[PDB]
Amino acid sequence: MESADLRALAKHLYDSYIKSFPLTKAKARAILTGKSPFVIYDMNSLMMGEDKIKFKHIEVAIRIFQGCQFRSVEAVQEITEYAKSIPGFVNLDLNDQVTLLKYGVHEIIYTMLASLMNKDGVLISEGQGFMTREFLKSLRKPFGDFMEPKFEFAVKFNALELDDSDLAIFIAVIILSGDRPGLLNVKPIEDIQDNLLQALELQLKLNHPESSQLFAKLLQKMTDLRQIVTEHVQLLQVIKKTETLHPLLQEIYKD
Amino acid sequence: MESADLRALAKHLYDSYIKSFPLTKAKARAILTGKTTDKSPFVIYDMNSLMMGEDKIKEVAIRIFQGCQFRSVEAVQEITEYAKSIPGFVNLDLNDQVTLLKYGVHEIIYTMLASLMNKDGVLISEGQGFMTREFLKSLRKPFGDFMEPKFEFAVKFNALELDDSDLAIFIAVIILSGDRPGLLNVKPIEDIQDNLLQALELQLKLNHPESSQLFAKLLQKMTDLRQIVTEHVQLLQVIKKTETDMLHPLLQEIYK
Ligand SMILES: COc1cc(COc2cc(C(=O)O)ccc2-c2nn(C(=O)c3c(Cl)cccc3C(F)(F)F)c3ccc(Cl)cc23)cc(OC)c1
Ligand SMILES: COc1cc(COc2cc(C(=O)O)ccc2-c2nn(C(=O)c3c(Cl)cccc3C(F)(F)F)c3ccc(Cl)cc23)cc(OC)c1
Repeated sequence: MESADLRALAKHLYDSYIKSFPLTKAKARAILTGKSPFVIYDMNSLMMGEDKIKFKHIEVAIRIFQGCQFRSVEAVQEITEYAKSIPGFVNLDLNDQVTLLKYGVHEIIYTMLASLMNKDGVLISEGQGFMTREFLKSLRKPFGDFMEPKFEFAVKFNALELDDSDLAIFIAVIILSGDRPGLLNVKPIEDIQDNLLQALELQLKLNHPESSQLFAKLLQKMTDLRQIVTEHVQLLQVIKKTETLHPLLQEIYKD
Repeated sequence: MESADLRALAKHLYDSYIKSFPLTKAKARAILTGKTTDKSPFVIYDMNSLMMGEDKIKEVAIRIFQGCQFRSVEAVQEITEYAKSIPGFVNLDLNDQVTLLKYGVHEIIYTMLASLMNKDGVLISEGQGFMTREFLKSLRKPFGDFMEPKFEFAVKFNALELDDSDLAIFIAVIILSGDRPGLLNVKPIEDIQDNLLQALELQLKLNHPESSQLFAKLLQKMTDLRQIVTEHVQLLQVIKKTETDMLHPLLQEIYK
């Protein structure tokens, strides 16, 4: 509705995003730009890194892969809590709430991973570690090709130069997608997303006055996310199908 | 912890329990206590009705036993999804997550099995069926003694008259037990349980105001289940020594 109302909606989402996510993009950027993390750049520094920082995840490539999984499962919970703060979400049909989270979390994880990345690597363990891109890119069998597309996405995504207040609204828009399979009541979902989209458009105008058609460009990225997530789940399928784990542990990571 | 925060924890757990478990106690009671033309189960009380039931919905004792196992495996899956929603669980050491599930799932299954039960039998196939206590109690060799202790517990547990919003918190409390064998970091688990216990205590006072010392009574039940689970695995052990030709990989790993 009114501009005052969209601004209030943007502020509400920002305040909630700050409480929901441990490491903001602003904090990550301060770290990546040297403005201090333990650096993992090869096999020996990896072994020291587990010695040094307290990894809760514990072949080298598998351990790293298991580390991605562990953090993603935490991210899913963090995003799930975030969604409850999106005005109207908790009033949706419970099955639709589940459906929106089920298909949304992977796109949001990918999006938010870009905040922890630059062209040279990725922050881990709330910023205590930094794993270099070239070291990840050089892992064996399929694992190297599993890590690198995330960086290829993140470098393009980061050229938009979004900040946390932009991302708080963007994340909400992805959750409130009325085309997820199996939704029971599309209408209030699109009505919410319509509101979030108005708030994002106003947010990008005020926060990036010089950035022409940034709204449109961000929407284009949101579409990309669908196919890159689909290729991700396909690679996830094969790595799980070949490189075997306890049944209880496998059940934790089934989703 | 502040009341508003404990109430918020109760709503989060209740909402997540509804999302993770397809047949709630509220639905089970609606089916069992009827009033219904649409929710009424087909009743299995003997061999003939069993054979008709398969039409409607490998000695009987084995078929029934494998039917439990399949369902118990699904329950494990449901319980694992539930646990991931308990605030703080997925942030624990991965080995401890596995350990909490390994020792927790059986106690929760029995707990939730009570919801599908009355003194006369148990709902099956998401409530389409109802198998009588006496028919199970009469199965052969050890299988007859295998079903009956579930009923003995359930009759005592159901007298507490808990509803699903209570059970959601109770179930979480069970998972977050810092005394499971082999845990590496007891303290953060105990810290989660402290909050869950505070939340259970407020939930039970508000939701059962006239039910004196229900918190204490509910905790006493949580201890029993530990031995009731032991009697189950001790029975299970013998079946393995007897029925050499028969467990799901998930159930196999949970045991030992
Ligand atoms: C402790 O040890 C570590 C820790 C990490 C940290 O990673 C991440 C951190 C965050 C965060 O904090 O917000 C978010 C996503 C990742 C990550 N996920 N991932 C997947 O594959 C993935 C994705 Cl995108 C989406 C859904 C599911 C999955 C998964 F389930 F299948 F995992 C990555 C692949 C490559 C990279 Cl570089 C990062 C991620 C990374 C690490 O090694 C690189 C080791
Ligand atoms: C479709 O066909 C059916 C279906 C059932 C349905 O049962 C159950 C349903 C549920 C549920 O839906 O949440 C939960 C537990 C049981 C059940 N398990 N069980 C075991 O023994 C057992 C247990 Cl507890 C734990 C681990 C492993 C096992 C097992 F692997 F070793 F089995 C029971 C023993 C007696 C009773 Cl009465 C119920 C259960 C029951 C049925 O016959 C009774 C036939």
